[PDB]
Amino acid sequence: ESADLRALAKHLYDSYIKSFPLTKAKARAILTGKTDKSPFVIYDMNSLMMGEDKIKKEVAIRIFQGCQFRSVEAVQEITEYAKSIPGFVNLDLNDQVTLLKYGVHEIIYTMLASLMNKDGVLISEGQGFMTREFLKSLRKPFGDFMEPKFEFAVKFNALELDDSDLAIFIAVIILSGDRPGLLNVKPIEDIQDNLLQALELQLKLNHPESSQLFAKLLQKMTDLRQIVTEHVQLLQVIKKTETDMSLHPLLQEIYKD
Amino acid sequence: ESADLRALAKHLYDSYIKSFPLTKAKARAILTGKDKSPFVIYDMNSLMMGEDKIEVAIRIFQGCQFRSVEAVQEITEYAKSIPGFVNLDLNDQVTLLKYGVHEIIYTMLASLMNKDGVLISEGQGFMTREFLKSLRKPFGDFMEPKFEFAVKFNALELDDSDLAIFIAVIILSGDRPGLLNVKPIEDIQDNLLQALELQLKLNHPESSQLFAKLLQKMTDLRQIVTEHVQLLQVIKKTPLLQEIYK
Ligand SMILES: CC/C=C\C/C=C\C/C=C\C/C=C\C/C=C\CC#CC(=O)CCCC(=O)O
Ligand SMILES: CC/C=C\C/C=C\C/C=C\C/C=C\C/C=C\CC#CC(=O)CCCC(=O)O
Ligand SMILES: CC/C=C\C/C=C\C/C=C\C/C=C\C/C=C\CC#CC(=O)CCCC(=O)O
Repeated sequence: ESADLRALAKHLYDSYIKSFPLTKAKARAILTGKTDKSPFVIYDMNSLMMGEDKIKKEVAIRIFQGCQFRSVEAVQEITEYAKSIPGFVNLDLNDQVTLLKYGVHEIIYTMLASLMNKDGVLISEGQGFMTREFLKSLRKPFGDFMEPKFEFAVKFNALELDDSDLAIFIAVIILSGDRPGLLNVKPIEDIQDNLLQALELQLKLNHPESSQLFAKLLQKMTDLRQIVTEHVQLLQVIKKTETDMSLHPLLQEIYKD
Repeated sequence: ESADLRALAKHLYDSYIKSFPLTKAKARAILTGKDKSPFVIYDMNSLMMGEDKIEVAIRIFQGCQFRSVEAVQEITEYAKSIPGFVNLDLNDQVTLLKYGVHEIIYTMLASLMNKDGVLISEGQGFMTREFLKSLRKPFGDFMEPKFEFAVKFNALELDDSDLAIFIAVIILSGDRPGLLNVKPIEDIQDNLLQALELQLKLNHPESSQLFAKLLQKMTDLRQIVTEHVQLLQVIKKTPLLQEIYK
């Protein structure tokens, strides 16, 4: 029944609004220019030093440390959203942990696209905007932590998904029965099946002119997994080069693999 | 009129049956008898065996924590079936769930308790009151005030039809801190209260002032919750898992 799929799409959207304070709709209105919501822009070291006045160690390290703290808050938001996905909490506790461990970063890069356009990224709940050029201009190896995220984002954003869409897509990501170390693959796959059915109808209803959008979205999961693995490789470099740099426990446990 | 009140009661009963896998009726049958006996946990070896069938004290309290999170999702779903709830301001919904869940967890837990112990694992097991109370401090004191609450609550002899409305009344509390629009909430709760009153008059004609007696139990519930939070602050003085439970 179509109607049970619609109801589940509605529930997931509602949870998504409750779990994530900065939605794509809000991010786009800020980026577009929809007076009231105008961000301060950080394109250089002086603008960055100014940003601390009107927005909420070393500069490159201060920035990277900021991202990692933000990434932790995002993991908490994603974690709260996951608990809302029907069946998730009823799964074996080790599998819940495993789904989260492999899922959360893919979800982070998916939603981070919402806060990006080709020249920059929203920061600090959208009060600030840090330019893409400025992030590139960071001393090695920090120069190119964000670049693969921009490249993914520009392309992902051409799909034109809205938040209702994304709510379902991120649920589909989390409930992937091919995560390494899963004890009970079957219960997970049965939930994903249902979520995939919900996503399929949603995209057909919400984007009736956009052909094979469902398949086009699913193929993007290939791009997400690539971004994760490259980011891990970059993180291994940093720890060795910046022996004075402190990585957040949560994030360390996630990356253990 | 009275028929809108019956419509609402029935709507809530049907949703409560859909949302909660283990009903009071089903739990009473298993506690009195009616088919496999639940596996009983009365001792340490019993527990050890129970895990295979289906610090000990820490592992038991973590288990109640995991179940509590399951119950939050069941309660959340049920709340969405209450007429008016989804039309409320989003922040207010989250606020009503945030403060309402604990009161409901303990209300429904009474359903699974008698004076001698509590059903666990969806009624596949029975953990004895004595075994819970034997647990080293401060764990031994955690379940006991719930049992005390439950013996008195259960004396009202509510069924699932009654409880379904009562639960909704608890969710639509206008006095939760942080609420943005208290009006439509109180307005829904007034209507839920009307349904609860007529439900109790029809379902229990002989039980005088059962409605008032039930509302007085809200004092007992909030005290339990406040007392739980207190013991939880004490427990904090002793990774991805931490996050899930929060
Ligand atoms: C004042 C703003 C606070 C923190 C962000 C500041 C600069 C970061 C610049 C761009 C990033 C945009 C938003 C922040 C959130 C995620 C971006 C990141 C990403 C990753 O590279 C993951 C980093 C987590 C880690 O440190 O491992
Ligand atoms: C102060 C931290 C600096 C920058 C980001 C601050 C807030 C991000 C804005 C809103 C967050 C709330 C809900 C939206 C959820 C996900 C979209 C996102 C995001 C990010 O902020 C990027 C984090 C991604 C990463 O760490 O890679
Ligand atoms: C070990 C995780 C708990 C349960 C397994 C999942 C579903 C079985 C359904 C109910 C079992 C309930 C509790 C078993 C664990 C600890 C006992 C404690 C307490 C409670 O029994 C749960 C109270 C929540 C509620 O039913 O409202």
